[PDB]
Amino acid sequence: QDLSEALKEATKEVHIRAENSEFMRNFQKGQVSREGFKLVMASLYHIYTALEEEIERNKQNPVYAPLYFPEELHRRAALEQDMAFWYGPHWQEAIPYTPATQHYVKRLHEVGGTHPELLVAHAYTRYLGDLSGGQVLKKIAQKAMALPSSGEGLAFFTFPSIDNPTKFKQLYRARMNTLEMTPEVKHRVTEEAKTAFLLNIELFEELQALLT
Ligand code: HEM
Repeated sequence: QDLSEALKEATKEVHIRAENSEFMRNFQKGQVSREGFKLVMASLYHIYTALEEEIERNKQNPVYAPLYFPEELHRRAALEQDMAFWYGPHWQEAIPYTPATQHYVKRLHEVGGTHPELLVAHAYTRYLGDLSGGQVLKKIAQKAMALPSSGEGLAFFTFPSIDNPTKFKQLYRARMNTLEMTPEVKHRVTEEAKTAFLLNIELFEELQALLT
């Protein structure tokens, strides 16, 4: 069984739970406000910063290298633009760093520094989602908060280097299938993907509570 199919199969159940989280459920209803949106994007800023730091650390490592797509996928730069938009010129010392966000970042550094063969699970979970449901969320956000079609405030959801998200995802899945695979690595990569999804769910549950 190809890794791409193993991952989709392994995370299909938890994905349902994730997309139905209270925060996401509200977001999908169009019920999303500046306060809540700023909290989640600031949290993603920290998460992608950690993820991409570990990707750079392991860019030449065979267990990840085939999936090294900084130009097409990396979100750090985009998130910095969004942080300046939502939090202003000095967003650096204004943005929050919640406990659940810190927990996610902690696991990312553990994986990147100690278990790099599992990094693919984290890139898969975040990037492929951004190119899927994230695109629907972008449209909901624009309508709900009156964000311009020009993109300001939603740079994170925009991929100027990817003409067709659907085609790119197919390319990415194919590339994941070229990674050196053994039963041990395949088993743990799918388990780590489940963990990645749980870290996201816990983040959303935390943000929803903070807003409430
Ligand atoms: C806001 C609720 C969400 C919606 C509407 C949604 C919807 C979708 C849709 C329609 C697909 C299928 C795309 C395809 O076949 O190419 C998809 C795939 C995916 N989503 Fe979500 N999603 C949501 C939340 C999430 C969350 C919270 C995560 C985890 C950070 C996530 C990660 C993924 C991943 C990793 C895939 C790719 C699965 C695969 O092809 O193997 N999604 N999502």
